[PDB]
This record gives sequence, C-alpha cells and structure tokens, in this order.
Amino acid sequence: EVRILFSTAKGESHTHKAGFKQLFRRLRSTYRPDKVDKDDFTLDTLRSAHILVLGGPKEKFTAPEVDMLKKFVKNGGSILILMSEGGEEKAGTNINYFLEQFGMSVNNDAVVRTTHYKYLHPKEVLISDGILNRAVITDEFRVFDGTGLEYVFPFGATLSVQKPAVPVLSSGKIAYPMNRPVGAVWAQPGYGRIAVLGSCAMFDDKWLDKEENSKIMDFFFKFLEPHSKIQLNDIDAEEPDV
Repeated sequence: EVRILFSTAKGESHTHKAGFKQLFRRLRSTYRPDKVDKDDFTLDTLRSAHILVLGGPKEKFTAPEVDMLKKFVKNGGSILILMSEGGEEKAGTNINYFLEQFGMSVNNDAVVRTTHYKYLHPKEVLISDGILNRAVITDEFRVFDGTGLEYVFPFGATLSVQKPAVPVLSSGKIAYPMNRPVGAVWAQPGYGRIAVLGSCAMFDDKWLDKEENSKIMDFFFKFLEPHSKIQLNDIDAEEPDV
C-alpha cells in the first residue's frame, strides 16, 4: 500500500543493513519498506515508490540525480533526508544544492548539551521544549510553548530554514546552539513533500525506542505518506518559536 525505499546508493551510514534495522522493522507494521541501491537509483525505480529515505548520504549527487529527486516530488513522491553532525562538509555530500531550492539547508555544526545528564555523551541531547509545530504532537554542577514531547537528538546538526519550508523541531533551550531548527518540512498541495532531520542517530537501534523518538518517527512518515491527513498548524508555521 505505502512503499518506502531506503537508499544505499550514496554510501548511506544508516540503512536496513546497518543503522536502521529496528526502524525498518517497525515500519513493516503499517508500511512496506524496501531498499534501493546504486544501480537502481533511477526515476523508474522511484516512481513506483511513495517515500524515499536518505539515511545519511556520504557521497555527492550528480545534477541529473538532483533533477530526478525534484521530478519524484513533483509527481507526488515524498523524501525524508536525515543528516548528521558536521553537516554535508564532514559527510562529503552536496545535498544542500537540492535542499536550498526548497528553502532548507543542513549546517556544518554539532549540537551539544549545555546542562548535565549522567548517561548522555555531550552530543546526545535531550530536548524537552523543541516542538515548533504542534501538529507534531497531535544544585548539581551544570544542573502551546513547544513542550509536550521529549526526545533525544544524538550527534546531529542544525538546519537553516526559510519559506517556502517550515521548521518543525528545534534544538530547544539546553543545547548549543539553542532554539535552532533541527527538523523541517516542505509541502505543496497537489505535490510531494520533503522532510529533513539533522540526525540519523535519533532513529537508530539504540535511540528509536528511547523517550518519545518513535512518536517523532511516527509523525514524519504519517506526514510524508500518500494523501496524508497531517496538516501543519498554521500559526506555528507562520510564526515558529525558533
């Protein structure tokens, strides 16, 4: 019914093989996930699918590959792009050339905690007030208002977001840099949709089950699925607290 392709075509760090195993498994409950490899990375393969996932690409896209992605969305397909700390510079890709055409860009930075949590490494950030659009929901040393859901954002980068895109998740107040977009989307009635997340690790085998990460996961695939019922809150979209 809903077909999801997990790409391995650009050396993705997170795939069915390694990184997104539990994610792949949990998507079978409601969707039909598959892989797409380098030889199969074409418009014909994509046209039969509904959601394309790029789980941390580590190689450059050619100009025809970028046109292909644009065509896919234009014909109603959805794209979920997940990046990581260091952005595209460290990863060795050029996906921002696609993303900036839709008002989005992955930054070359790394989100870290500014407060103490015992069991987290500094780049594993607990975010309790980072919900920018409510449609997502609907002393010791160093120890709608955007709350309502808590998640862990491990080893991620921030995003630069402008119209026509809309930011939906932020780094929250106890991270550096604070209150910067960490998740964003693009949509147009009659066409496909794009979602960008600055972290692959937040959906990996360790973190998908922690806090409410899988609820964030639930939101994004419901948002990206064909004829989605998800509508962004318009107040939050026009005036996001970020």
